[PDB]
Amino acid sequence: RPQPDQDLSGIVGKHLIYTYANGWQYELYVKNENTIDYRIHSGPVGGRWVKDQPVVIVRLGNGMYKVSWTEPTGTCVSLVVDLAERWLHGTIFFAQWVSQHPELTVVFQNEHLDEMRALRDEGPVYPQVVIDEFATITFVENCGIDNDDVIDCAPGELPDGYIDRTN
Amino acid sequence: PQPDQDLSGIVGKHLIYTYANGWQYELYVKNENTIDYRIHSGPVGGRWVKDQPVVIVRLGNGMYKVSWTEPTGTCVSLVVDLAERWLHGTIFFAQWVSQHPELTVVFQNEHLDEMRALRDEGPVYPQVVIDEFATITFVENCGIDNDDVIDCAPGELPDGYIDRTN
Repeated sequence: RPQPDQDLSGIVGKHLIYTYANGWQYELYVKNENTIDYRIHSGPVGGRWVKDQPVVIVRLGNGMYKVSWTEPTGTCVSLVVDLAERWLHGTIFFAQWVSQHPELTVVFQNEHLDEMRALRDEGPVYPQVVIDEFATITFVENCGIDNDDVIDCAPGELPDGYIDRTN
Repeated sequence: PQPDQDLSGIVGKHLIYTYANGWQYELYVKNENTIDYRIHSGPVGGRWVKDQPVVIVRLGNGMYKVSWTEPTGTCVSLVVDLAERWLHGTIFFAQWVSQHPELTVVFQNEHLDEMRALRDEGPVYPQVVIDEFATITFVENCGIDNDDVIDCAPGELPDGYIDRTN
């Protein structure tokens, strides 16, 4: 009864666009074994985007990966990504203050890390608000490792049909 | 093409598992959205919980995700593979739990207010994150809403209970 092989070559370099069952459109790029960039297009935190988010990735089975991390806002995330079947499951544990004021996290976070930690330390943190939703993966491409051009602007500054592309 | 969300393959399941760091945990899926659990070893060995609200989804054949938050502020997301007898755990705990794990070693149901006081006191940040694979050493079906599966402290169990295999 072996635990699955931990080769991550099937996930690193992957760039995906996905729509949660509640309509929220998210974007992910797996920069390397332990780093992602992401960009949020709609829902309460549409406009939020992040580079060089440290992440822990494990392989669950064929084309199936788990991606988990914590954010400077205090938010915790664990994703299950099925590339083969083109779906994803997201658990987002956000702090109470992020639930109350999602607008305050709508930034290029890399230019505002101190502000995020100030809002986090101010709270309130508890109780945490939990989102569990399935998403459809509408788009997948391979952009290779450590490519800083994949996610390099606010979602508002992209062409209008960028988020709507399919394969 | 998202997977069918029939949870009958996970509800009623009772499992004992050992993380790669040797920590022995025990889980009972009481119903679609509730677990009891009992921790036997590692920093919070002695801790046990009844009627933990939980969100469960089916990922594939014999593969389930179980996620919840605790009155301590701890967040948990498990991937359970019953077919291949392994489990992957992500545990996000507050700085104060990392510093004083002994303070969470209780029958939590009799100490909910104390846990929330310790949580609101902090410190909270940075969070400490555990990602570990576990081997599932034992599985049985105990059916739905069975309050007898996990009804005492791990210290009060028969000596061979956590060592059984199948």
